Amino acid sequence: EKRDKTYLALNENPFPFPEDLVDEVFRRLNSDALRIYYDSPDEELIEKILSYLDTDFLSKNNVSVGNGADEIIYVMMLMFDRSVFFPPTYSCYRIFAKAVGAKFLEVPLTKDLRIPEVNVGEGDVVFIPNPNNPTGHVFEREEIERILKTGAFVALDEAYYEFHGESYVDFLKKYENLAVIRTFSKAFSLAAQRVGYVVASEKFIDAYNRVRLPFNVSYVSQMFAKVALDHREIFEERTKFIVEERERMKSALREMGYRITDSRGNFVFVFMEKEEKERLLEHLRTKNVAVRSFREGVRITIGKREENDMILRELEVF
Amino acid sequence: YETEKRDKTYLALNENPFPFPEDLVDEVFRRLNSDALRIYYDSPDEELIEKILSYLDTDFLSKNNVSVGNGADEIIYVMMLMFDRSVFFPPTYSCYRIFAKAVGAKFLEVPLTKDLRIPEVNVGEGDVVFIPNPNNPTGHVFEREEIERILKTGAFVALDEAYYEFHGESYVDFLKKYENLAVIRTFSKAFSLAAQRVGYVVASEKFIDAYNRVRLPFNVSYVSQMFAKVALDHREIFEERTKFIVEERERMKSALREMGYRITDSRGNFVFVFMEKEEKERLLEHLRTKNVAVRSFREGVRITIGKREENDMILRELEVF
Repeated sequence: EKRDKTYLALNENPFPFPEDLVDEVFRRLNSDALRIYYDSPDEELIEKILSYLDTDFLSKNNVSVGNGADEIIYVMMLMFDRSVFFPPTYSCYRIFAKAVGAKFLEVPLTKDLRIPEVNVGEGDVVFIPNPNNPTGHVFEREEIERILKTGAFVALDEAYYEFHGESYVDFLKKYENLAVIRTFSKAFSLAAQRVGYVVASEKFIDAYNRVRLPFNVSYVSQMFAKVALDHREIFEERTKFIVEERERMKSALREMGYRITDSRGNFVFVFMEKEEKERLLEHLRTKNVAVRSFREGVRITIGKREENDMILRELEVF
Repeated sequence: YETEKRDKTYLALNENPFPFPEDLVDEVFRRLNSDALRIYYDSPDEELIEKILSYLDTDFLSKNNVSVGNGADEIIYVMMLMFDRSVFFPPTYSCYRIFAKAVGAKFLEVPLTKDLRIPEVNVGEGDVVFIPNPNNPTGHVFEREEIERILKTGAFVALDEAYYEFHGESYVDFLKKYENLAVIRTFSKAFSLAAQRVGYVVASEKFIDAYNRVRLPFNVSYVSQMFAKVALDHREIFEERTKFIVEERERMKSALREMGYRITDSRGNFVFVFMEKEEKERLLEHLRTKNVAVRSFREGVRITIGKREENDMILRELEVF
């Protein structure tokens, strides 16, 4: 419960799915297909995905799909002896591994938000959300190779790719124990239609395809992803801003005297308080505002310009 | 890719013979709020699960005894993740063994009697016995006492009612006495909505409680629920398609019996015809010859009920044998 319009606690894109494309979806959907068991990754869908990644080596067999980016996570943890992530990370990593009955190990990130040091090992799968959530910061070239080199299978959660220039999807030219997970939930405003895709070695995809549900991505959902991909410039325009807006109020918070993460996502992270923030959380609530409460600060999602200025205003009267 | 078999006449996946009501498609997109797509729509819809109850038509069931999944499959899937051991009896739904392995759960397969009866297996609490009913692929129906038996052992019963619409009854009114039971349904067969993956679980508030704690939070898409919702608000249309199919079935069974074939009392949207291998295969290559696909099983073939003209065709072929 509770969403009284001004909600910035789930990294949801502020803009609704373009009405235009909504009309192009079923002006393309056959009412006769709805009755059969529609091919999970659509042969067309993958092709358009390949173009999106715009690489010169991967093919059809290096890409698969999942009911939201969540399913890829959920299933991977089922196919590895142990899942290891580094808090502060995606709160679900913990929830999922606990529901799957999987073996996991949480190792706190360094005070500098650097990757910790611990075991390694083939048979393990370590999740590295990059840019990280909720901090939003980015991991350096080396830190990822560090784990890759241990033999352990790394799972790069690049859900916030769009809001950050590059993605290490080129490590697939040199590593087989890697996988790049992504989604349309944030940059394409399709969070409601659950559509995610992973990218790895051919050995992993079918290995993956054998564990995931046979038909996990609906016919209609699959259309939205294709439609959205053929009008990506539209969304690549919505991003330019979210970034301009983000990196704008970041300077605004640094001004108000707040300590923030060098977030590179569709959100900003205001640090450290707790009973100061558990306080401002009470302040924002009487203002219908809603951010994401964490340990070591709160994470706020970049909404519309009015919502953005909102945050700053209410954040200075504190 | 397993479904690479899509021929002019496909009756191998128990799919519905007609496309989703055209008009009804324009209604799901009529009440489709564009601003919802950008958000994480609530797992089950308050309205959706409101409708289901309506459908379920009962007095004891409440918004808490029901839940949804990405198609009946995910319900089975997560279920094998909750219990220590799953127990099913072949011939049964093929994905029970596939998912059990995939997920990595401990299973036990115990063959049904020669009379399609559930044998006595000392199962008990901690185990989850899957019992599709009507069964797949025989399509036969198990008796009250047959299920209530296992139920009294302590074991959990996953009564898969994926073919309820084609069979009058349902053991939903069992939750009144038992809690170690859960009924599973789907919109894929009766509502030509198999491409939108939507299913629902009916069980004790304590079970739904757990389940929801194991399934992905946002497993059913906004539009998917939308399709299920409008579909339910016009069930009438579908009730008719179901009427047709069962009639088209019983008709098909009688024609087959007369032809001297050994069939089952299928109460689903398909017919099962036993065939002694070396004669069965001739039939397959003969059908694959006439561009016809039917699911092949150990004891015979499962023929899905299609459009009037398709069924008539099937009857014509099985006659020349």
